[PDB]
Amino acid sequence: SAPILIQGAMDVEVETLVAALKDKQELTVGSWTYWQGTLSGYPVVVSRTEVGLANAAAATTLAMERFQPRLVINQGTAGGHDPALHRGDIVIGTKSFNMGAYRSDLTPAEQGVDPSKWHNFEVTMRLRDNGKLVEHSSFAGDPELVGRALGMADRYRHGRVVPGIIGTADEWNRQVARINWLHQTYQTAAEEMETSSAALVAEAYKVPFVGIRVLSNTDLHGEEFDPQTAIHCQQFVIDYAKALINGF
Amino acid sequence: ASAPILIQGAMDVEVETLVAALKDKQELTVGSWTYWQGTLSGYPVVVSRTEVGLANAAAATTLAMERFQPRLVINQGTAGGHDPALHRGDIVIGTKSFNMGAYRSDLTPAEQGVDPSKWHNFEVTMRLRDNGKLVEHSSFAGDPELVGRALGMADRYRHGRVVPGIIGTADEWNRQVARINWLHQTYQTAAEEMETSSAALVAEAYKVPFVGIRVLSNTDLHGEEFDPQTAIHCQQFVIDYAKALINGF
Ligand SMILES: Nc1ncnc2[nH]cnc12
Ligand SMILES: Nc1ncnc2[nH]cnc12
Repeated sequence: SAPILIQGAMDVEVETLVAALKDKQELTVGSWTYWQGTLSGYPVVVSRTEVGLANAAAATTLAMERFQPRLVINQGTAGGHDPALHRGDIVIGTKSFNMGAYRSDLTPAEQGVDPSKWHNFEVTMRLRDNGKLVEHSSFAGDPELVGRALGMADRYRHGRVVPGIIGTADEWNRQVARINWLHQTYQTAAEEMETSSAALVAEAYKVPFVGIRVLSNTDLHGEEFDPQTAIHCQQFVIDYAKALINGF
Repeated sequence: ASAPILIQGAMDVEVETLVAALKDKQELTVGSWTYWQGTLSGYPVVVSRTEVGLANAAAATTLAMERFQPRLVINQGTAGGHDPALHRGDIVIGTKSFNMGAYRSDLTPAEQGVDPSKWHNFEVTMRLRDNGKLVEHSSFAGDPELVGRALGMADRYRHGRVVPGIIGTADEWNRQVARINWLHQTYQTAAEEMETSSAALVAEAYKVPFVGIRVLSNTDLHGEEFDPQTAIHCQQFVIDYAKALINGF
């Protein structure tokens, strides 16, 4: 009877999920609200995480302690990094990673600032397991959960559903050259602000995880933020969760 | 039962001195996060090894809130200097901490390249809700009485100055001196590290008094490389500080 945990950061990313729940009970602890109910008769907890890595990790940890979920779906909006993708396309996270983690080598003031020399700082994703250090350069989406979403692609009617790499950072990048550099360096499909942080906590608790993100925008094609994409993503995720539940 | 003081450090070298000071210990690990529960001066204290970076700090802090319901949080450890006035061994008491790594930029076309001086602090990363209502934060103030106590104890620290300052938290280790200088000039940072504002965010959400206490382990402004002994010195000061709080309980 362990629930599916479904996450979104902002109100617009969870209200459709919350409306789908039957026999809802609301719980707020600290800054974080949860709605506990059922989908297709099976326990589901919807979590509004608030925004960014710290909020995502807090909200995920709190859900682990309170609800002991059997799997986590983290979803919401993202900005395009891959020029092949457009607003409305959905990325299923084959992996996510902390794209905002940076270490740089020593340079004197005279040499100025060059972000192209910065390195991904992997210690930010390092964990312990039974007390022993375990390195991580990314967090893989549970590959069966990833495959299921890809297999359901034709059920989403507002864009393509594709596998891709989710770059998580406390960032909203609109310098197109920076987006291009991040894509060329890390092969990112899209950027957002929670996935790898929630994924880190799910790895620590050994709970299967998948990130599902709709492109709400992409500056690679002059496509500005469309809030309706967040609703469409939740509709797909409800369908996805119901399919999982049909198999439980 | 008395609510414990929670004391945090990210790495082994930042907690082993704290752990050795506790009496009647037990050690609890959940997920990736270890806690040592014991007493200092007969009062309950929990020492937390948070692991490194903002996500880990927030998870470790949240888990401690749920398991232990602490009465206050001291987040401590090492940091890299941003203020040229400061040297390795100096301790910064966090008048405020903030998410220095949070970046938002206005639209620029590819031909204009990349310009980090145009990346502005992205405050939504510190926004919270209080009883369901959105509350903006551009930083988290250290509890001002906790901050004041640490400053009042400055001359009990045997290995450097104790100064108030702004702690810049990011998933970063900056060694481009021009970048350090820019961050200092833009945000008035004393030092940079990787946990404080994230732990502070969680403490604010739970309305638990918080203070960040950081020793400079290094600063590229003075060619001072990392010295692990600073972490031990910081823990010694924090033990003295915690015992003073306990004397008042
Ligand atoms: N471009 C973008 N960057 C970061 N977070 C986002 N959420 C939606 N679009 C985003
Ligand atoms: N310069 C530095 N930057 C980030 N974290 C640190 N921890 C110790 N020194 C540091």
